Amino acid sequence: SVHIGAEKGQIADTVLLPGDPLRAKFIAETYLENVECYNEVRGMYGFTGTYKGKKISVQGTGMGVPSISIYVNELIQSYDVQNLIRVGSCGAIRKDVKVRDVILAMTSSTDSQMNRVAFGSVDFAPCADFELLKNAYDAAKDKGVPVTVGSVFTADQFYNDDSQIEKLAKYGVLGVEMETTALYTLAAKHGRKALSILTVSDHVLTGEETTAEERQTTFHDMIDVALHSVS
Amino acid sequence: SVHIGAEKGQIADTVLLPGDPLRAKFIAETYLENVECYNEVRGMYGFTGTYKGKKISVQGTGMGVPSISIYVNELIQSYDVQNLIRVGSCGAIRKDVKVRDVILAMTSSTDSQMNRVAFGSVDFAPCADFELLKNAYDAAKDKGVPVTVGSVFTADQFYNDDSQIEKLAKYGVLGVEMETTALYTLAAKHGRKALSILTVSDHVLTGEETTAEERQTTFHDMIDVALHSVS
Amino acid sequence: SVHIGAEKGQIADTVLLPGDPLRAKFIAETYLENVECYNEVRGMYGFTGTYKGKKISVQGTGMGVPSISIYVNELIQSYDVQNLIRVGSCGAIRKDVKVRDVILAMTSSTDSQMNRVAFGSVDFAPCADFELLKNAYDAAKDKGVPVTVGSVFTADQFYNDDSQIEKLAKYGVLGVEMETTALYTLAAKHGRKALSILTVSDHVLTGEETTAEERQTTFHDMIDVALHSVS
Amino acid sequence: SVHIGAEKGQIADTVLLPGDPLRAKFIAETYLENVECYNEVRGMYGFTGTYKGKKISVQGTGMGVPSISIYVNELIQSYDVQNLIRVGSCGAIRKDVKVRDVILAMTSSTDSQMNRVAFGSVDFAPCADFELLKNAYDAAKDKGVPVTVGSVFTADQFYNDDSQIEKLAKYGVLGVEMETTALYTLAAKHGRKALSILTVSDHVLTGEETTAEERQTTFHDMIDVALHSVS
Amino acid sequence: SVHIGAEKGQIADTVLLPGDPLRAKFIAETYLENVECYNEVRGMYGFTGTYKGKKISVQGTGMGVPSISIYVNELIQSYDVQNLIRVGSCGAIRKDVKVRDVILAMTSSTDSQMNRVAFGSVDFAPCADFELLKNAYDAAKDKGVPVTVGSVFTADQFYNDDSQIEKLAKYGVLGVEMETTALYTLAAKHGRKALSILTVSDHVLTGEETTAEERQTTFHDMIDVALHSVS
Amino acid sequence: SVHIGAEKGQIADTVLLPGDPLRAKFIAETYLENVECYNEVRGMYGFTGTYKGKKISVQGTGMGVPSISIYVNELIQSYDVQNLIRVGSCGAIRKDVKVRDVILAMTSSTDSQMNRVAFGSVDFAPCADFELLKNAYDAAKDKGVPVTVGSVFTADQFYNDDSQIEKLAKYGVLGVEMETTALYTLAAKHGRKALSILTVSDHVLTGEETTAEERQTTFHDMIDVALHSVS
Ligand SMILES: Nc1ncnc2[nH]cnc12
Ligand SMILES: Nc1ncnc2[nH]cnc12
Ligand SMILES: Nc1ncnc2[nH]cnc12
Ligand SMILES: Nc1ncnc2[nH]cnc12
Ligand SMILES: Nc1ncnc2[nH]cnc12
Ligand SMILES: Nc1ncnc2[nH]cnc12
Repeated sequence: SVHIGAEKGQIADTVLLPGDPLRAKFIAETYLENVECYNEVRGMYGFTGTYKGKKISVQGTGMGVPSISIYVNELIQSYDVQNLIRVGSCGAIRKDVKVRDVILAMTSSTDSQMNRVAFGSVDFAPCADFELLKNAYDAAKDKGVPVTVGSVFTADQFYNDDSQIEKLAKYGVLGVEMETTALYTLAAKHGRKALSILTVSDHVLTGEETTAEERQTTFHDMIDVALHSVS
Repeated sequence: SVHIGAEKGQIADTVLLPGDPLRAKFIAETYLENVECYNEVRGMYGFTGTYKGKKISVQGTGMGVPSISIYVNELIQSYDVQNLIRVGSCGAIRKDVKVRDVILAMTSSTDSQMNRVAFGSVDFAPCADFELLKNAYDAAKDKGVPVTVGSVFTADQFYNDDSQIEKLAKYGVLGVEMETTALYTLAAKHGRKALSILTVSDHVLTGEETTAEERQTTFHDMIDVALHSVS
Repeated sequence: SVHIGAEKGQIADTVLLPGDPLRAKFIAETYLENVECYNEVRGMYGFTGTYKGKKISVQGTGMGVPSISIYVNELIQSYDVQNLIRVGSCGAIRKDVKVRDVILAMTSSTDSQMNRVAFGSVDFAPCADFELLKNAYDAAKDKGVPVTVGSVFTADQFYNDDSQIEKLAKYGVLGVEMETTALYTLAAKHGRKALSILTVSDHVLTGEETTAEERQTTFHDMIDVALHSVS
Repeated sequence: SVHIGAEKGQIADTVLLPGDPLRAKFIAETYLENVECYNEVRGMYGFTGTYKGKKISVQGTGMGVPSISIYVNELIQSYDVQNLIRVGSCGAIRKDVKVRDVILAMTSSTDSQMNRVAFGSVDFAPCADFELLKNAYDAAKDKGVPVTVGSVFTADQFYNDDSQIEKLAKYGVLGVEMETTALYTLAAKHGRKALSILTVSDHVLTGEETTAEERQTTFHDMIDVALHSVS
Repeated sequence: SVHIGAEKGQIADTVLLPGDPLRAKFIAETYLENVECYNEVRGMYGFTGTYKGKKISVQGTGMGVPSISIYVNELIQSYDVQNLIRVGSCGAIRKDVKVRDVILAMTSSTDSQMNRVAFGSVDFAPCADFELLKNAYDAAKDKGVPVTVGSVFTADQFYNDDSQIEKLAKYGVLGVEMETTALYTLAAKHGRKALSILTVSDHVLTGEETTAEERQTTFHDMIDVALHSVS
Repeated sequence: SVHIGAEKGQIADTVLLPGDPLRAKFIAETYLENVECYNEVRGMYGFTGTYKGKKISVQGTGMGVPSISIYVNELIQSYDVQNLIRVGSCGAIRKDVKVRDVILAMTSSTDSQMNRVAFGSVDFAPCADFELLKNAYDAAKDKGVPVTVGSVFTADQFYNDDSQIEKLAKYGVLGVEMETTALYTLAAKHGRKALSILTVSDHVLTGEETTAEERQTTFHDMIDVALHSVS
């Protein structure tokens, strides 16, 4: 693997995928034990540790379909990763997505061309692994963590003069981020299991920025849900 | 409503949507009491009855995005229908998909241009109402009905020399049908709840067909699950 | 054939194709003799009878490219049908299309993706069989039935928020319907002969709905023209 | 008119449109009396004369959609030309298309993006003026000139490694040329009457070429038919 | 070669490509010696002569991607031409392109479908031969001829209701013409060397037409630069 | 600037843009004096120092169009950066491309949809600032550093089953990377100067890899050339 400098067995079967390598660090150091950093290439830190005994990895993906695709492919093809769970944030684009909501994406729209490259005239609809999603949902409900299940939009252009998010909101899409289409497509293509869990970093359409206290409570809830999404 | 010859009231808040108006007839007569036909326009029959103190309607949609779009639109816009649940068949495209599996579609791919017409360069991924999906799942588990949750492909062309079934199957898609993309897109667009439940009518790739005994059994399973999808 | 429950030789070489299976019934019972219903699958009635001795069939197609494609393919591949003539209605989109005009389509624009699925970057222009069209034209002129020859638009979305009919009208397109692209494409692909004859059910752009007396006179004229379109 | 150096009046209401300005010269000198050259801009010659008390013009168009679009636009917009009739050659792509057949194009497919640029997700099918087509047909029958009526393909690329000639031929398309789509689109757009009449210059697939004797004969046939297309 | 009536060795290794065959004449007669016309087909004159001893050809291309593609392909495939240099004009679309500027195109945007025909979802960016461009630049600078190096837009529709030139200007595109994409694509595809040199015939966006004195001085400068662009 | 944690002033007018923030670190520490880190957000390090009385900055971009677009946008919009110069690696796709060649990109192709999203039916060709390209060329020649000038391909997918590398190579494209299209598009759009300088990290087709010795040598060459691109 060209972008991960790790050996056999150093990466667990289950990998959390924050976008930010500094969040991978924070997650590993805060939630796991027996932490080893297995990757330093390009500063895209990957870590491996244990949670209640179980080997878990946490790997930064960087931003956008192309960056996450690199890491997901190597993780899957060279380290045989079976469960891939994005933990990151999105801009909410609907009023009924609350700042405290943990979002589970069932599927993801995109303006990436990756699927049209593969399918031409077909619209490929990526799809979360249902078992992972059902576990994550039940984990939230059992504790009373508020959870919303729906779809997201995977954007190529964080800054997009030709954005269609008002239309997307109207069709029921919950928020915008920059990875999920890739995660879900590449995972299912190789018989692996994918899910994205998201918290709300802002409300793109109305203006309202969240507060530090909100984001950090929900981030905690997200990770806790994640740590229970594999049975 | 150009294609439904019914007056408001006559159609329930929850509508089952088989492709075949003769299946709509079957479902109503077999599962409901106090059954009335509210539509004969174009032979596309619809019926209303009760199932245990709940008014339910059953409406033939015809085959294909354009045909289902017509009925769904008019049900939504003219009759204020809130829950819309496709009950139909698909051609299975994966071996791991069994002839007894009731399929619950989370999303669907398509070669229909309906969404590119609306979104251009965006791949829009339609999305089941999770609430309906989860109830249908829990109902199937309660009875021990086997169930598979994943994605389907909505085809414009039952006979397609340029089909990409093999690529879709390699990407995890469970089966082929002709309605789901439109159902989920139109329902979400108007804040309504949609779910597709499908039985296996054949295995597309292996050619292997499914007996009558298996079909009727799974059909029964699908309807009974469907009648349990609204909370 | 999965959607037509008929045996060998039960379907004639020449088939009329109304969209509405109840119009197939009306046509068969009103214009033909020795009528047998050969199909009841999905309520999509097909009939076979004689007109001045000659075996003629009439088969409902349902609405939209996908539905008609199913029936045209089975009719052609399993029953060896040689002449396929759509008889239905359209919404007129030009002022000079009069309520009494029988429209013969030379070709058809579309927002269906079926041809882009097959041809990619090519715009496939479907084309009527000229011999059938010339016969239908001469039949109308010999009696003095008013006839207009031009093109139509084959729409996927009867309800389309992104319709381009004002632009299409300007380019000379006569009306909107939901079948012709399919009929013409599939027919010529298999060396068979296709034509669509259309009457005006309304004027989409200006508002004016026709009258029952108009539609029924012109419908009669359409069928009469059809019954003379095969030499 | 940037590319036609003529003053209003000088160009007839009916214009023949060969690709080759030297053919335009030939046609004028051979078939018309009182012949004047009205344009030398860019060597793209045009001529006006009379044929039996009717003023007719003959204008070279050059090769390809962009070139013909230039001349057609300026003829329509600057000189109020009402009838525009391409007389040219095509590469035959079906065996059933004979070296002696005069081809009358009802419509044309294309890999030109000219219509997608205007219509996006709509496949626009251009359409001959039926009145002209029918007169040309009746004129050919009167003389016993063999004639084929159907569709052609308008190519941007005479030499195309990515050609789809075989698929087009299987779909009934008669031959390849480089003008028709633009002629018919632009003429219909401005309420003008267009027709393309084509001779066979070669058989594209079988490689088999057409003698001079056959070419000149069919050419004669095409011009004589053309001079009979306006009522 | 179907469109060039020339024998072996009659065409030089270096060919200038004006759009206008009458400019090919003017160029050959004005700048070269020992001039022979090798082509008269379709009036698209090609000439061959000497400049300070060196064999140079000048060949009219006609207008648009399809026309120039024909000539470039034949020149390359049948006459083994190695250096192809377009000399023509463009409409300037940016204020800082002055009437006296000789434009050298590094690359070219287009609304032609030729590259999408070949590459589908890929945007192919055509590219000038750097050696030819560097020579042409140095030739201009050594004499003090003002030169601007950037990109152009290769248009299919000289008359385009759907033009995007305001957007293109904003992205830095210098001017509009109708050939360069073709020249550059076809050349590099066959390992040959391409460049387009352009003068400003007008300012498309602001209105200002140049003067005859301007155009003719700059045209001279263009040809002089061209005659030094091959080492 | 959501992703750069710097205050105005801190970032130079000229910025080098490696993909790897650890390369950004290397470049700064090795080539500049008085080095300060101005950004640690997301581990995407940036640095400013001086090289011979000139303030220069070095900013990691991450991998892929979406990631570089983020940093480039914020550098342009929030820090008024005028010169932006990618220094990175590519997979060579032509044998004539040597392991020692420093590549200067004139333009780039892409399978990113970023430009179709903005332009629809137009293929937008991005363009290096010639002034920067020419200085980089002249600097390389001065030292005798081998250099190749041509086009690259910007890929969304490092691992792409549907790659068209062979076709691109046949069309003259020099190598594959993941940034250039966005750099050149965004820089030109805001009147800024962009150039990409690339070293060969591998030969994509022949599989043949490049030693450390060769890599470090060419890397040195690239940086030294880069530091000479602003006049
Ligand atoms: N525009 C945007 N795109 C992607 N992720 C985001 N998070 C917040 N705003 C975003
Ligand atoms: N094999 C098949 N192909 C397409 N649509 C279908 N619906 C059911 N079976 C199908
Ligand atoms: N919008 C429409 N689409 C198709 N057929 C029609 N007939 C009348 N209106 C129509
Ligand atoms: N073979 C051919 N290919 C493309 N255009 C043509 N025009 C005439 N013959 C042709
Ligand atoms: N619109 C245009 N297209 C191409 N070349 C041109 N030269 C001047 N105006 C032009
Ligand atoms: N082989 C390759 N494919 C894609 N992007 C690359 N960047 C560097 N090498 C590459």
